[PDB]
Amino acid sequence: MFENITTAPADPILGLADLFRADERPGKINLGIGVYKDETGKTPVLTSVKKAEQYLLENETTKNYLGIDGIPEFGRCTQELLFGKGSALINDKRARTAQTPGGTGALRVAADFLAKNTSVKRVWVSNPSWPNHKSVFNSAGLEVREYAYYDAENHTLDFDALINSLNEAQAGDVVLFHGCCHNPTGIDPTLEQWQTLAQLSVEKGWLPLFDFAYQGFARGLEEDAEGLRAFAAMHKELIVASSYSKNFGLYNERVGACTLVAADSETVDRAFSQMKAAIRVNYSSPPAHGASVVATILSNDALRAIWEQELTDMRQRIQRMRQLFVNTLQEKGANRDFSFTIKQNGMFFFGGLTKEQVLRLREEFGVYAVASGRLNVAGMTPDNLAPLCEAIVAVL
Amino acid sequence: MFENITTAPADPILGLADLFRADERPGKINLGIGVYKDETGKTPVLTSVKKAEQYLLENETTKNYLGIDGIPEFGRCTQELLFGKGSALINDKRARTAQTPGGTGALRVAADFLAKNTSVKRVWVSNPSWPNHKSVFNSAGLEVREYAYYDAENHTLDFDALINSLNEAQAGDVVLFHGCCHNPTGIDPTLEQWQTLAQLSVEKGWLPLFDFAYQGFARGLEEDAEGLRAFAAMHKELIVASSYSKNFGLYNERVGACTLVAADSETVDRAFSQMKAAIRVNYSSPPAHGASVVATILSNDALRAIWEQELTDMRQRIQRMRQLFVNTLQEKGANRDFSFTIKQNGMFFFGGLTKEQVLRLREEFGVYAVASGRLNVAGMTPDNLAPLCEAIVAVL
Ligand SMILES: *Cc1c(COP(=O)(O)O)cnc(C)c1O
Ligand SMILES: *Cc1c(COP(=O)(O)O)cnc(C)c1O
Repeated sequence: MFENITTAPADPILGLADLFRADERPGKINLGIGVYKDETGKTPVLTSVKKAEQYLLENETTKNYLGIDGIPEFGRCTQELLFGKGSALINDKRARTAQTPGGTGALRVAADFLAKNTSVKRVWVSNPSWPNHKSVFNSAGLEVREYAYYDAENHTLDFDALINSLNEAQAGDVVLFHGCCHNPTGIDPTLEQWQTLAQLSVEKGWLPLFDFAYQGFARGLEEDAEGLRAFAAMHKELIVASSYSKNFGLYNERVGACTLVAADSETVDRAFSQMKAAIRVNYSSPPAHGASVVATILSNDALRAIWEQELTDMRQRIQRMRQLFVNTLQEKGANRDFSFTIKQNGMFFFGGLTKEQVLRLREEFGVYAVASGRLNVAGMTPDNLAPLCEAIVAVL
Repeated sequence: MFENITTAPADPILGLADLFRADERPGKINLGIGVYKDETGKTPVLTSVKKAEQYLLENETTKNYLGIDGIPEFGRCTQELLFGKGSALINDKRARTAQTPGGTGALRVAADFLAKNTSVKRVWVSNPSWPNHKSVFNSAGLEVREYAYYDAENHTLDFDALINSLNEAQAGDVVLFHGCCHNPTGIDPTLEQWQTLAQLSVEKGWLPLFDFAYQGFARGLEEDAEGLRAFAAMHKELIVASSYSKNFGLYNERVGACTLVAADSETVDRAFSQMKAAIRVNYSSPPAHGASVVATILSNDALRAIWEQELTDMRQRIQRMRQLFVNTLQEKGANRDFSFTIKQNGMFFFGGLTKEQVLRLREEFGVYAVASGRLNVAGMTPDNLAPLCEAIVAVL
């Protein structure tokens, strides 16, 4: 039965891990997958997380199944983090949250839900966008269309082009937005541009779907959510797929959430029942450990204070490495100004390298990056910055 | 967009949890969902598990993403547990294992894989069978057909009827078998019946799919796998969806595995690449905690010895409660012989109650069981056995 199966194409991002591993050269530098690394080049477990795990080990008395939607406390803390402590959405009980295996899991659940229970047939994603967005929605049988976003010449958000392209989007179509720290461009809409998009979305009748995987890495927890909150103030319905992989450093514990918002509690409850149905036939119920840690931290004033500072330190180290990256490039004699990367939010640097330059950096220098030219700044350290820049200058 | 969504039907098993919770009557007894309970009526964390978690807390240095297929050690230990320490399948590298979010997750991955990469169009399940089997495969777009299995009059395996019904199954069809502790009948094929089924399957050209969620609860770890191993000795290809939820008491950590077997390593690798593709667009990579615990226990002689004894104690308490259940029924004056339940393997008692008797036990006595008449014996304790039996006798 498996004689004629074709070999699946490698993932453009996750597939780098296997290549980086096979490579046996000493000075190899991994700047691919978007995981945080400290000054030592390691991806440590946060202290707040380790303290929460200690707590769980000491107080957990059972591993009995969680409900389909997961830990209730986790859902409440998530909604407050997304919409604001005293949001009307929460008070009017218009939102339901399902704990999921990561933000990717959240996206898949959203996709299955839409495909089976609504008239949705098309999803619009930015150009360029996170590669797995097309793959996930296509798997659910939904077609994916792209809308203009990045101005490759000026390294900015081409708002006029964004508006023009989205006018081809029809009422009932889903439009996907990155909450903050757009992956891979690092360029986000200004608060006024978000407000304009919110208004346009209501009038055009689009169903907004936010992929919120970097809350806290642009400016701050609350600040990074203003675009989403601008949308939530005017929309009757919306879906949010968030992740705690990066801001809690819980990558492998698969911790995320899919939040559904409707006009009223009666409607969201009915709709959420079908979302639970979609979960039931996938993995049944979500993994407890990771989400337990998150709920424990967010609900304890002391632990939350430690975590928030750790998040702050992460964001600040990336920003520092960014300015240092640009400085070292000019010092090493780069024949191009990359100062535009200072305007980018998040962990990545994007827009200055071609596919061939990336391949050459890998083959000749052992520097690993995504074929699209996306570099993980969070993977840069004071120790590998010099050789990194010498390699880059060598391929320009 | 969500105005016309219909309320999804409640799950016949997982939905009991919500009903049992709403119930405020004092003496309510929960015998629904198949989770183990000790003499105290609690579902404790195994000691071997708690020791492994202590180990992880002390030695884990990162939460970085696992590969798509999970922890390699977890996969090796799983294959040895399934096929035997020195199996040819392992030596000839004909099997690949993907760590999944529970056995249900394993089933979904298998379903997506089959639907997208093979000519499979039909899956055969036993009558009666675990309800979520139909739901999971149907969700992937595969039709489900039933084959005769249980003899409701004699409370035994109707082998002749099984053979007759499966003759309508065509080459290229998938036939699903419960490794041991058939859910919900508790009636398994004898080793000779397994051998006969293995031979017939090869000649008919069926693709076997084993759901192995109770290894260790029938007779023992090795013994419970002889049926699967009989199949693995004659088949070129097969799929195994196993779970560690019950034998490790890790229900909410979602720990399972989907094992793929092919004629040779070259073929299984090609096929497994497409299985990884199916995972990639679902939840990306599996949750680490639960699987880490399992790998830690199985790979450490000391911890494994403690765990195996705990598994043994679990199996033995259920068997004891079974004989006590039958004894108390006759002592309380039941007007029917239920001694046939002694022949049943696993956590359940099945075949003696009608749908109405189950409803009445719930409404009038606060006793919760599955509408099909399946009772969780593992939920019976020396303290609730008396009132339980008085209620049952009252509805016969
Ligand atoms: C990290 C990320 C996610 C979700 O990641 P998970 O590891 O599955 O939680 C989703 N979308 C984008 C754009 C991301 O960067
Ligand atoms: C328990 C069980 C499973 C899998 O359960 P998970 O909790 O998802 O690991 C699968 N099939 C049957 C018949 C089961 O009893």
